[PDB]
Amino acid sequence: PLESQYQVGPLLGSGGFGSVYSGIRVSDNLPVAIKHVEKDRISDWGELPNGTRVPMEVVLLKKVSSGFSGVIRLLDWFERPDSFVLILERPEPVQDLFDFITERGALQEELARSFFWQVLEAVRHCHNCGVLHRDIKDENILIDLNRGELKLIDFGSGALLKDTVYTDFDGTRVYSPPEWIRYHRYHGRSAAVWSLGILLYDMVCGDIPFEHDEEIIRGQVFFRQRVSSECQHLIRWCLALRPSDRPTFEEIQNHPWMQDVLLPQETAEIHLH
Ligand SMILES: NC[C@@H](NC(=O)C[C@H]1CNC(=O)c2cc(-c3ccnc(F)c3)cn21)c1ccccc1
Repeated sequence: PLESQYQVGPLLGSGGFGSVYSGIRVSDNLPVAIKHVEKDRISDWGELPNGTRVPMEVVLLKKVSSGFSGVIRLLDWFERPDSFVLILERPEPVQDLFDFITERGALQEELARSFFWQVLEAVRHCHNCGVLHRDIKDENILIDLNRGELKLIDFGSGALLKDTVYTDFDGTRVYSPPEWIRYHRYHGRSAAVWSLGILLYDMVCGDIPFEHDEEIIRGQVFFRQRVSSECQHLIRWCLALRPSDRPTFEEIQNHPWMQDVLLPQETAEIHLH
């Protein structure tokens, strides 16, 4: 019933995460994305309410689904002899944040504020649903160019949220915290806040602040573009070497730089159209 239900379009991307194709749901013409992942390549397995062994991404995406549009929606999934296929809602027109930044350079602060705020709302929703993403980065954020809404994608490195230490990690290394680099140990929320600091620097400077393990461990931030004192302060706080020196999500969103965010539609009108 997979090839019956969907018309497959072009390949959108492929890499460590699998292969993702553009698609259309035949029944009603809904734009979709079709993600294929080989069974051998699946690092983390989970189990459904009725106890079926699936990729962790399937478990996690079901835990987050609801009216909220900050996280990509899982529409369906299929098992094959050597692979799983995931059907995801696809915004149209769309561009990932990595490509958007590559083309436009460093983002104006007003725009970064709107985008960052929306990423924070999406991550908070994940956590509230018991889900930890573990790979927050520009490549995992899609921009709905008409409505100015961002969507978090790719939960294939994620895990159930817990309060004890994680000792496994398969997300993106240059967004990973110094405690992972040094000790192979981290806690969920504080590691997430570190990756959010990396992301915010990326938005306002047009590139990530650290390339090497030694730079992550030193944690010394240098600004290559003109960035406001308040934005610099928030970034440096997110990037505190000691996990307990990092702000809570509440503290980030109450920070002075985060006041007076634009609504998504205002953001599209001013910055995207
Ligand atoms: N290099 C850009 C490419 N990114 C990926 O394929 C990343 C891939 C990583 N892992 C995923 O789970 C995943 C889902 C999607 C996706 C999801 C929903 N709509 C889309 F258009 C794309 C895309 N991803 C992309 C091209 C065109 C539109 C969107 C994205």
